[PDB]
Amino acid sequence: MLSLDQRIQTLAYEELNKAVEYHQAKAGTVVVLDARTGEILALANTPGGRNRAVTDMIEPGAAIKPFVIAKALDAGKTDLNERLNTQPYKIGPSPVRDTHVYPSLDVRGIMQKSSNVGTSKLSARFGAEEMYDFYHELGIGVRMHSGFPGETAGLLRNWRRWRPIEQATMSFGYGLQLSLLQLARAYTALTHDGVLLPLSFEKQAVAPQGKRIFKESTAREVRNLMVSVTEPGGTGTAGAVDGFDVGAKTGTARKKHVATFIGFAPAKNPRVIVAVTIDEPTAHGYYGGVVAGPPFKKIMGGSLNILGISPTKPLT
Repeated sequence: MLSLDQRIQTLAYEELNKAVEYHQAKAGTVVVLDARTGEILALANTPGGRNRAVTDMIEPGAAIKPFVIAKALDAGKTDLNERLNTQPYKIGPSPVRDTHVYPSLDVRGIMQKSSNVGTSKLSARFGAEEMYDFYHELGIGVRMHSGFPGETAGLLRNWRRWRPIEQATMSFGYGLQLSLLQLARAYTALTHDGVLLPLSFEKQAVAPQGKRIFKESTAREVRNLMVSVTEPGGTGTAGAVDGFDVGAKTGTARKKHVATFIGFAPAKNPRVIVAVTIDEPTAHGYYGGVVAGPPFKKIMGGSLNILGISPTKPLT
């Protein structure tokens, strides 16, 4: 039988539409996954021309940063105590900067404040070929074979053509591309304790055999870091869900802007992944947290409710 949950599908499409209209956007997409099995619970596109979750590739922006941070932790290139100099810099003429100047951040801060500088410095501790293989094993550039026509493979440029500035910008999500379904898939490596799942349109009695990408301890620490994104001081507080700890990342691509919000809950033992992108918002903000956060919040909270997941902390 199909994995789609019609209750979540309806909830996803309605909230997506509210957001796209309210922000006077061109389009929008939602993916909802079972965080433990990878089955696809919901897939919503508006307007309903094509399956943009599968056909349209986007630059993930900051939504890629957790994987770089996870890889740096996993390989022992950093730890939870290091404070990195996160002053903006240039490589040749090209700047690498954050929205604010943070003189130093630890890894939690790099996640919480979404530091392009900190993430690029962690990525630079790896060679281009290593980082290329890592992005490829996350599935970037690898077709999903979903069976929808026009399905995209995404874009992963051959590592031999990378300039050093390009490795840096890929680490915070520019210069590589993937569909929203590919991005949601990558997040199963974080929610399923380091094991990337293949995804499925059929119900899974047990989590299928995946592929380990991170140690379990790495994945668990990274999930805890991502909760700071939705707590005060983080960039994605608009995606907080009452009664739950939500690990998330928010991002803004450039096209004009594409606002993205992706997250999972309960963060400690995830049940659901919700990924929202809003194409070309023109009203009431353009950042991922402001535009895609609110629909994420509604779709996640409703999905947890529909699925009978009780809150882990008192409601406020």
